[PDB]
Amino acid sequence: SMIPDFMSFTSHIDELYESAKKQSGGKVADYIPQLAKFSPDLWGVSVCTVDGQRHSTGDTKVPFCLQSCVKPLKYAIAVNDLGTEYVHRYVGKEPSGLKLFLNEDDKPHNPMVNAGAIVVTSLIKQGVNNAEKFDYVMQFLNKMAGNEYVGFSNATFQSERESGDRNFAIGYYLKEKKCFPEGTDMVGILDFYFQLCSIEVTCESASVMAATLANGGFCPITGERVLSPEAVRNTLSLMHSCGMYDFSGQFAFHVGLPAKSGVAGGILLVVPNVMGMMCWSPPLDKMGNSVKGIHFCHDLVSLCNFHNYD
Amino acid sequence: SMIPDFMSFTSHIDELYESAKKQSGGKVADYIPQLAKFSPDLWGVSVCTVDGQRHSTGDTKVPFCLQSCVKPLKYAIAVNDLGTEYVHRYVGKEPSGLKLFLNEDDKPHNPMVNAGAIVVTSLIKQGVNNAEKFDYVMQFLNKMAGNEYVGFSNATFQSERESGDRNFAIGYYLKEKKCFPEGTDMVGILDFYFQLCSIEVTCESASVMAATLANGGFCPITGERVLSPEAVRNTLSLMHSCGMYDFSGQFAFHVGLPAKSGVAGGILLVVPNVMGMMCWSPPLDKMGNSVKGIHFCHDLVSLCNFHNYD
Amino acid sequence: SMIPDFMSFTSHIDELYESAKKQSGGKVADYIPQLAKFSPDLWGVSVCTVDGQRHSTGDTKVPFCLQSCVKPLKYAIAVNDLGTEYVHRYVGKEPSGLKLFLNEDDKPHNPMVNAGAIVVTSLIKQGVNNAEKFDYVMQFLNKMAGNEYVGFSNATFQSERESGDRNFAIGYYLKEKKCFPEGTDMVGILDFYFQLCSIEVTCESASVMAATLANGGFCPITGERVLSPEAVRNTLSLMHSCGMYDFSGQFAFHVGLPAKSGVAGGILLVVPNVMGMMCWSPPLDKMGNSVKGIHFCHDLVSLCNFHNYD
Amino acid sequence: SMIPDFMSFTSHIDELYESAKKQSGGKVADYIPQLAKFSPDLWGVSVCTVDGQRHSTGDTKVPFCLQSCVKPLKYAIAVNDLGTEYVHRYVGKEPSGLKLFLNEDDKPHNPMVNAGAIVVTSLIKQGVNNAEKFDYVMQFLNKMAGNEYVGFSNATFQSERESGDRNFAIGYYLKEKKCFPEGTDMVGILDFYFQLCSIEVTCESASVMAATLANGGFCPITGERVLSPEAVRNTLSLMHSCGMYDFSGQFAFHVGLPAKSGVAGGILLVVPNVMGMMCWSPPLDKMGNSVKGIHFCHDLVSLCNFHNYD
Ligand SMILES: NC(=O)CC[C@H](N)C(=O)O
Ligand SMILES: NC(=O)CC[C@H](N)C(=O)O
Ligand SMILES: NC(=O)CC[C@H](N)C(=O)O
Ligand SMILES: NC(=O)CC[C@H](N)C(=O)O
Repeated sequence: SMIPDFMSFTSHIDELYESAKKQSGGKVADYIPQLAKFSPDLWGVSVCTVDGQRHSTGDTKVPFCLQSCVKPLKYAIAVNDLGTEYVHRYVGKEPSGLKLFLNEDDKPHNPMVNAGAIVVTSLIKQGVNNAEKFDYVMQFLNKMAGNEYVGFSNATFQSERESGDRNFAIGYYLKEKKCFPEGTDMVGILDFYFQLCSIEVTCESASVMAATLANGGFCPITGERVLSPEAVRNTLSLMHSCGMYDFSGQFAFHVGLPAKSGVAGGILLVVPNVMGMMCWSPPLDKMGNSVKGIHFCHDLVSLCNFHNYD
Repeated sequence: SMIPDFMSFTSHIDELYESAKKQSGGKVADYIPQLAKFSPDLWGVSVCTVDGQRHSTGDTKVPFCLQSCVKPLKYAIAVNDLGTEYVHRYVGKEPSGLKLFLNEDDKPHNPMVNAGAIVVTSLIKQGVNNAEKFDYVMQFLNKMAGNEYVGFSNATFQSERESGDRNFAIGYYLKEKKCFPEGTDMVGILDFYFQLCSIEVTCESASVMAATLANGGFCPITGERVLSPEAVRNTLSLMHSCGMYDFSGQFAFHVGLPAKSGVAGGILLVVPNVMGMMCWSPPLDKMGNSVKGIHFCHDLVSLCNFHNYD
Repeated sequence: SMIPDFMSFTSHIDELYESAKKQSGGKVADYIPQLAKFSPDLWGVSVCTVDGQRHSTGDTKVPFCLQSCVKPLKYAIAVNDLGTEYVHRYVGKEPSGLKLFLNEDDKPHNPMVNAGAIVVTSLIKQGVNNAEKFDYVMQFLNKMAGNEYVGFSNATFQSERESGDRNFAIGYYLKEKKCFPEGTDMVGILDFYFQLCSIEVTCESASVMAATLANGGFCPITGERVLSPEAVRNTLSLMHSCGMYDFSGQFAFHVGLPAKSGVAGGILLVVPNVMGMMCWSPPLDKMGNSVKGIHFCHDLVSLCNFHNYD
Repeated sequence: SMIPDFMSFTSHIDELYESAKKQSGGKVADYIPQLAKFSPDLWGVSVCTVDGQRHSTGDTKVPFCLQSCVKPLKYAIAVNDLGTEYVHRYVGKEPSGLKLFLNEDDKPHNPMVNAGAIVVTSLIKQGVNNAEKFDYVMQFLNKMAGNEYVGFSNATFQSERESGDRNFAIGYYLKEKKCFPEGTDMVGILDFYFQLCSIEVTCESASVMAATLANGGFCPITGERVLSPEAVRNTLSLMHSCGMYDFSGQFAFHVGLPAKSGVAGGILLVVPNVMGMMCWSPPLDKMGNSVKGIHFCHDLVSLCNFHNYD
């Protein structure tokens, strides 16, 4: 709908891509070597419509870690297998202000912040071991990606775990406040958490995952039903209000599209009933969002009138 | 679009209306006599589609004060006459946490909280006197309402002003933090603010105002352009995230529609490109939102799949 | 006690005075002209022992406004005429963190912050008019000063009132939270508050007031009982923990003496059962405390072992 | 000084002891079995003057864990071996408001809160192993106690460590914020921390430790110099403002004596240049302070005029 000529739309994406390219500011994350390795010049943009029409430009086949971009995905999985009610007995449904803490009900504010993602992680495939849990999610991500590139970075995982003092603090804190389900191995969940953060994708395979969320839960390149409508709706609501760290407020105001950024430089973008996208460029701004990515998103909406309330 | 039979849709509204009616909980605001006067049993619901199709049920012709429901409206007017950039040099674009204060830039968090509404009020028709300012806005509201009922409550105004110690505190505070434009008569602005809060409407005339916002700024019963597209988009974004007091987060999550509640018991609802609505029922919940109104909104979305991300 | 030779003690004060003099940093308050007028070079130090032995050095006879230095004094008066229990039904007994707000009981944190001082001001000589109230306190201050210099600055008063937007905000806020006694004219109390802030003294007359607090409530140069033992004890406790704005914590730690600073550059110091002091020097530091004054206080304690726990 | 007849003073202590006894309210800590074991009726009070005069009443020989009562003690040790400047490059010097966090300089607010105690613990006898560290402190406590009862509770230690999720969260958090000295084994420090909390004493041996702090750092029953004057002064200042959890403000106001309470029900009290005391009674109030202990302290000051500013 509302394209209506993909061919010409593609020309405008390449133009926006070229415009963003000139934006060289930002700093590449360096709290671990696996992130510092990256070149500030890498810049890719992949699109995947609700039909299955594709289009890439730039470094769209270089693997990078999802990092926080995986948060909305595992949240979607949890809702899908447990439903809205159960999942939210453990995590909130809205944004907070700026810090490590819980809301008035002693629950993480939402699934998009670390504390929430950690709790969400303790809800998935409970009972089985980490290997089975990890495998189960990889299964899911493959279906969301229509079987395209979905790898894993052991180096990232090892570095994330060995330097995640803050996530461990959050871990013990949540355990103290009784935020996990009965009989949870907190340290085991953090391990699972670090692993999920280390899953690798490319702009191309990620854009398909986004397209699945944009297509009411159906993978546009296989037609298969991956996530329940409830799961997709919840995920998009939270991506709309809590997906860009502290820039979420302004992003929702000026762009108005469900999105989720990651420290690796990615930005999982969704245009409901239209397309899925993945912008990637290592240099991040003060807010922690890909500089070229944010610039691109602004241009995209101020060109194709995609804003939620346009 | 997506109705497609108004006749049958109307039958479902009356059913939802009847269901909400059974909800008798809540307390009628009583900080001033003009609000305490109201009967907890008053309950009206008016709809006005993007075409101009109407439908009411219940006490839809009993005048009541807009109160906070006027906030998105005057914000729309300001953006319309001054543009996004200017207006936001004075007020934020996002929700806050729970208190009287400003954000990191010493500006009210958004136009939907008192401090913000007060600042927005100081931007409209600057220079002229209060009588001209008030008249100017009444002009605007008449156009938004397609000339339907738009009155004024002097009793409310007098009570609001004589008992608004908190708004006066906010007033002096904003003056101290230099939040108003050069040469602003703060006390005069609060007066204007109290007056705007006292403007009266009925569910029927209000639903038309909502319909105008739902119709990209065009009044659906006169076809006239009232607000600029920019103004409408900004207003809806802020209504989506900051329109239900502290219930905004959950409302956005479970209902996902731009809305604004008032202490008088009203709820200005908007379904983009579809219809405008006004629910009214004096009994409010702990959050300050009309009990019958909130119940109705939940049912409406969980029936007609109107949620922003359905 | 523990002097034991005033003559030699005096020599060390002059030496400390000379050392502080070299400290030229700081900025003179300038939010109103009456404060900006002052020369950064003014520097006086007056002592008044528990006996009545005096000693001055520097600009000890130039009148300056008490400003916040009057807070502990009016608090003392209130306790004296109403007792600990009554006064504290309206104001707290301890320091807070960094902002305009009340504690868990909706009361100002303590008498040393503006909100608290304003509430304390509404408790004194209730019923009578401002002229009688003002006169009553002047009476008290004369007795505390042993009839030495106690004037008034109308220019300061007029400027304080015409530019005190923040105090007015606090005023309306306290009125809203019902922090004043039944039937209080809030605006009248702020007026009284501004007047009290405008009372003038000299280092010499102020040091006698301090000496009275140091002498269990007896003016050391007239022997008269001015304040009740209860009043003096409460005042000193609060001066020890809340008398130096945000520097109170560190002052209590490194100096350990009851004290109260003012924006005029004064520092009302008290050495229990030994002496009273008044340091004055317009240039203030980031914390709002007289630079030469703070330097002097540190030296005084690190020389005569006057620290509360030495 | 100011007794002047110990014999008669003792009679008044026994009377205060008897009065407190009637206070049966409170709840015995039960987060671990070692604390829940205790009888709510246990109640002892031991005094040890600056001379060496002793006096006990009640259950003064039943061993109990210092718990937080050890905080001022290890702080004293650190200052003693490292001096004020070094120790405070890691921890603050003042009270905070109500939560897990650091001050504007990313340091624990003070040595009396957990985060601070943990950091202080990482400063003592750096380099050596835990066994040597633990032994070193036991040495110190023996000297402070004049060789009286100083034991250890392995059961408490084991329970403290196996259930201290919050302290572990604080641990990882401090490590993340770089609050420990270079090359610190955080987990090893928490272990040391739990051990220190498990050291046992009796009211009698503890009162001697308090007496040492009251005697400028000299153990009143051996005459030996245990702590440096600097160490003692710093410790008392912090005990005066941060020793009673959230009741510190009011304690400082109404009692005005350096003190430190513990979850075991103890209250290490100090009357500078007069005596040391240890009150013990398992039942704690909402604030976490021994009910009989707080009652006793109030009576003691309102009888013997011991308040800092009496
Ligand atoms: N994308 C992110 O911000 C995640 C960063 C890091 N892996 C964490 O979990 O804290
Ligand atoms: N609807 C509202 O909550 C407004 C209440 C009141 N008139 C105010 O401005 O504070
Ligand atoms: N000494 C002071 O800080 C007082 C300043 C000013 N008169 C006020 O009351 O706010
Ligand atoms: N006395 C106390 O409050 C200490 C309790 C516990 N051992 C802790 O360190 O948290």
